[PDB]
This record gives sequence, structure tokens and C-alpha cells, in this order.
Amino acid sequence: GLMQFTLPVRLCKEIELFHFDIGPFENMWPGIFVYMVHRSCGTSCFELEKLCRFIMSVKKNYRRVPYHNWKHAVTVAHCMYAILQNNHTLFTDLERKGLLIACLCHDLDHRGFSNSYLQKFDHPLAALYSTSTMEQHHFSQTVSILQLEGHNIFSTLSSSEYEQVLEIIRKAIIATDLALYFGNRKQLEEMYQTGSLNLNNQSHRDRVIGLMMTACDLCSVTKLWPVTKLTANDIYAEFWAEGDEMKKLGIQPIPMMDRDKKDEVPQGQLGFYNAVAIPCYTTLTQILPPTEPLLKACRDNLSQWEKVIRGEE
Ligand SMILES: CCNc1nc(N)nc2[nH]cc(-c3cccc(C(F)(F)F)c3)c12
Ligand SMILES: [Mg+2]
Ligand SMILES: [Zn+2]
Repeated sequence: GLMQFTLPVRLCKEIELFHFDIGPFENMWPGIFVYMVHRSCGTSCFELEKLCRFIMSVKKNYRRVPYHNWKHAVTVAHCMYAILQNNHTLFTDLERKGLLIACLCHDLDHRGFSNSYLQKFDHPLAALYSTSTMEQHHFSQTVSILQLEGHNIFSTLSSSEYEQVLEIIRKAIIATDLALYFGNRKQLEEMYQTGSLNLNNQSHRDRVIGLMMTACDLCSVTKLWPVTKLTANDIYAEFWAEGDEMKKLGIQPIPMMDRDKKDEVPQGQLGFYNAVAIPCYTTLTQILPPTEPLLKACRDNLSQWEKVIRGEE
């Protein structure tokens, strides 16, 4: 309980910024997460022995895929940490606990394939969950690990508080289904502009937390250009492997997933920034002003893809 985690000076400082990269040393990522939990929540919120044991099982249950891996989990969790720390007073004690956990667990047991692929393959998970297939699986794996011996990090919550926190985690993980994001953001944009947005309405908080989840999930686009550029390589390696699996089912994949259409990548990045990424950080910034650095970093990267097209790189 008198056992603060501490990081080297460069990490102690840069971990507080939205555009932090956690680095290539896998063995520090557990310590980085615990440091964030302790600074975001308290040294008191979790039992150190139980939390370490949870983190290491969560890591074990992520797979060796190019993008949707353990590094993605910890990266998404760091962006949540930076939102929460810039928005000190806005969030309950349960929310601070639930959200860093949700982010670490949001892609548990990802195989590097989209909901679409699972449905077209006729994967058993598509029979068990007609919508948000993989996200209901990720939540399912999160509960499973919570139920392992010595892994209930929520042990000191009441039956009531426990059920609220698992319900935060559940909604937070479903919201990472990007198909759900577009309507979530429209509704939020309308609520904000007709001035009906009320963070005391649980049903409003839910939508705000879903947007935070999309934002943290998409956060490769809020990094400095060299991180953004090299992360895009991992994203497309997964997309093209799926395209290959689509071609084996006898289905032309969408060009995003077709590795024969590598040339179209920069124009695709533009659409993505324009249709998804910018709207997302803009609406988030309107609701939570201190998140403006994510919007700014995204605008910077849109500008770098526009220079890729004009062949200035
Ligand atoms: C276009 C390039 N995509 C992406 N590019 C980057 N940099 N980050 C990303 N994270 C998720 C996607 C993604 C996943 C599924 C569907 C789509 C959509 F374009 F349909 F919205 C997008 C994505
Ligand atoms: Mg996911
Ligand atoms: Zn994710």
C-alpha cells in the first residue's frame, strides 16, 4: 500500500500527454498500466497482487495478431487515462475503475477479423451473437477472467456496486463496435447543439462514455506522424489478411481489405479522417473541452496524409 510504481523521468512526463507511445519494451507495459490505475483511481482502488494476476491473464488472452494485440489494449487504456486525468472531477469512483479495465479488455481474444468476416464464414460466434459479435465475445472473456481464482479485483465492492461496474464495462466494450459509433455521435451532436445534453442523465453519460471508447480505440490517428504512419502498417496487414480470407470464401473484399489496392491507402486514410476520426474528436472536444489535443493531433495527421497524396512524401 506504501508501494508506488514510478517510471523513468521521460516516461513519468510524456505518459501525461495524449500522444504518448508506450514503446517496444513489452515487459514495462504491466507497470505502465498499474501506474495509470494508481494515479487515475488510487493505490487503494485494487489489491496489487490480484490486479497483477488479472493483467497477466488478460495479456495471455490476447493473440499474436499484427494490430488487435496486447500493445493495442494498453495503448487504448493509456488514451482513456489521459482523458480521465484532464477531466478530474467529471467522473465517479466506479467509472474511473471500470473504464481503464474496459479499455485493457476491449479486444480480448481478437483473431484479427471483422464482425462481417465472422458472419460470412458462418463462425459459431455469429450464431451466439447476431450483433456486435466480437465485442460481446470480448465482454464474455472479460467476465471469464474476473471469475478465475484470485482474479476478482472488484472483491471489495458491494453486490450493487459490482453490478454497476460490470455494466459500465459491458456498455464501454459494446461501444467499440464502430458500426454503433455513427448514430452515437449524431445523437450526441444533436443533444449538444439543442442544449439537451445532461451528464446527470445516466442514458447521456452512457453515450459520452461510448464516444470516449471510440476515441481511445481510434487513437493511432492522434499520435505524432511517425507513430501514426507505422501503426497504419499494422492495421492494413490485418485488413489484407482478412481480404485474403474473403477471397477464399469466393467474395471480392472491399478495397480497404484488398492488398491488390495498396495504391488507394492514402485516399482511404483521408475518407477515414473526414468521415470518422475528425467528427469523433470534434464532438468529443465540444462535450469535454480538455480533449482538444486529440483533435489537434488528428488534424495534423490529416494534413500529413494530404501531403502523401501530393507526393510531398
Ligand atoms: C480506411 C482505413 N481504416 C482505418 N484506418 C485507421 N487509421 N484506423 C482505423 N481503425 C479502424 C479502422 C476501420 C475499421 C473498420 C471499418 C472502417 C471504415 F472505413 F469502414 F470506417 C475503419 C481504421
Ligand atoms: Mg474491437
Ligand atoms: Zn480496439
